[PDB]
Amino acid sequence: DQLETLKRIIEKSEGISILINGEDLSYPREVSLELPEYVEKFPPKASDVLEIDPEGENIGIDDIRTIKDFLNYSPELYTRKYVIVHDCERMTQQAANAFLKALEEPPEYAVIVLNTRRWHYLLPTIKSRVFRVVVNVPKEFRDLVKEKIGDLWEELPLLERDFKTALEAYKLGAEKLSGLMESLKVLETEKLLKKVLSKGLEGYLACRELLERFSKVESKEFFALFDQVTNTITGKDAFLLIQRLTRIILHENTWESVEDQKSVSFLDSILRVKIANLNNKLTLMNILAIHRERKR
Ligand code: NA
Repeated sequence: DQLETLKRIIEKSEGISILINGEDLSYPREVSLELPEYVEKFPPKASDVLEIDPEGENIGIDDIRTIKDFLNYSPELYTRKYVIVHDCERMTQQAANAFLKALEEPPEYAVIVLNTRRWHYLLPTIKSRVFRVVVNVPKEFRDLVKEKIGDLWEELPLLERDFKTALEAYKLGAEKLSGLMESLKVLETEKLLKKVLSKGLEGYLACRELLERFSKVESKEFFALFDQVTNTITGKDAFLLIQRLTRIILHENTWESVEDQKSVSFLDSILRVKIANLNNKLTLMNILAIHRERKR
């Protein structure tokens, strides 16, 4: 339904800039990625679709130059050439400025697919030149995954807000999902730490498993586990683990008490702190202790 509406808009366009907008963590990105093949009914060769998604928190003017060079040539197999820019609010002022001509008047054969979850974060100059499209993960999809994985859906709260991870769970099915959870349960701590920073499902399950170890390790051995984790995961990796664990601790616990309100306020605050202003080990210790004691 969504993809079909876009397809029609695209087929009667002589160049178009679209912004796929949604509250889900990955649905805007996945809709963007599947769009070209949905319109063309053929899979994408690299000469016909370009994906822009830098590893950091900024999309610079250099990324915009890349896009502009790519758009100057015709597609090989496809009718149209596609550019996908994930989480486009990351564009710098120079990047946005440099992208106005191509965005307002893209080549007749071009489709620029930007995506974000924050429409108002974009400069009015981007908003003025892009056809906005709000996307929502349909109810039927949730009912479809719940029915495939059963009780595991309520046991994994992230799935309701991360479409792609919910889709990986749906592809594995009940037995393999339960089997993956058990494989991580028996895995050695050194090996488990190599997965806590992975993308998607396996990273989420590894994070859940590491938290459970901090929650259940015998009192005498808690700091031994903590030292082993903090000696392996440091700097930016530690900041990333803090962020991920804070999200899991927040979303996978209930907070009714007055004492809980102090803990929630602390957990909520961590999410908004920049890497330069946080003590990693002290923060990790506190979130894990919060979680461990909440579970007790
Ligand atoms: Na999709």
